[PDB]
Amino acid sequence: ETLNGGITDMLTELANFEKNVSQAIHKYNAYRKAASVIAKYPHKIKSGAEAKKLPGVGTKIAEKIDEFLATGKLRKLEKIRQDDTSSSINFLTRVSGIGPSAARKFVDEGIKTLEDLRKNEDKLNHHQRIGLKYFGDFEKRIPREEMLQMQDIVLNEVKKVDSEYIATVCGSFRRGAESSGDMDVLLTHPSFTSESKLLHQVVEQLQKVHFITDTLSKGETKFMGVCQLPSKEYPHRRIDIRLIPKDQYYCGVLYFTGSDIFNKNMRAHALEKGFTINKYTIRPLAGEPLPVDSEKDIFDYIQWKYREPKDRSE
DNA sequence: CCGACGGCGCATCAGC
DNA sequence: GCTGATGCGC
DNA sequence: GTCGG
Ligand code: NA
Ligand code: NA
Repeated sequence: ETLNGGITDMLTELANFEKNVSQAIHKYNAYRKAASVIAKYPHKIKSGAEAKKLPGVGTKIAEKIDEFLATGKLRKLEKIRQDDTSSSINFLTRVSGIGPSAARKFVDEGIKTLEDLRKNEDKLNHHQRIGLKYFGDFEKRIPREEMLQMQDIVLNEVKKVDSEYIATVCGSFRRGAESSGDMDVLLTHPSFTSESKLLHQVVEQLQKVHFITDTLSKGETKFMGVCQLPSKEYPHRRIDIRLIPKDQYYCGVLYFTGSDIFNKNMRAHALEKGFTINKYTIRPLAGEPLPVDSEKDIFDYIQWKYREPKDRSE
């Protein structure tokens, strides 16, 4: 972090302002991509020209790096931080359910703080009210030990509903991360295929044992909500539950396990072998989806040795 | 030069 | 009432 | 904002 952390922080902050204030999602991801490539660069950057050599770093970011290296700051960033309107809009987006559009509209009518939000509940939708309620909790990390306890409850209640369900907790947790941002559960059932109330019954049971406390959104295939471990008080946590057809399950498991870089790498290697891999299916290049009965079958199609989630960092 | 860049489920808005 | 668009999160 | 057709 001592290497280029000042630079990566700069780029991340620039990314947020492009997304939240300028509403320029592609510049946001552009800055994120540059922040990422620099964070992995194993040398202390001495000039913008040096950084320019990295994929994702272009002329403008090189110039910004040069300014930061010679001054220790960015004039535009300094001004942006001081701007009451831009900083308020940017801050409100930290509330789950409040995006750039809602944030801008709130600030336009003088609603700029959590306090302003708290006294204007009528102007918030259901999601936003929940995001406001658990503002602090949602920004907390989840230690692996708690994630394990959360997994214990999910797997137990799911099997209690129907022992033929298959549930897999994915995300960085499955790769063995020491902490998580949330819990992502992938769910399937032999009766659910692409050719032919499964989710509801699982959510219902998890609510019954007081694990799930709130609901952000819920349909026939995707639940997004809030959960909390029983106290022997634990912070409330974000949990998503996805119902996926059996024939698409393991492609989904692979995708949502990650990492993002590993997925990009696995898709690239797949393309050179004559296959295309998305989150749903794998198809020869696109023809019809190939039968997939496990994660390993995906690796075998692309002539890869089966990679354990632990080693899917890159 | 200039278009692509994560794609889609759900909630809610815009409009008929 | 509906269909389609938009916002949002991931 | 950067990349590449
Ligand atoms: Na570059
Ligand atoms: Na938000």
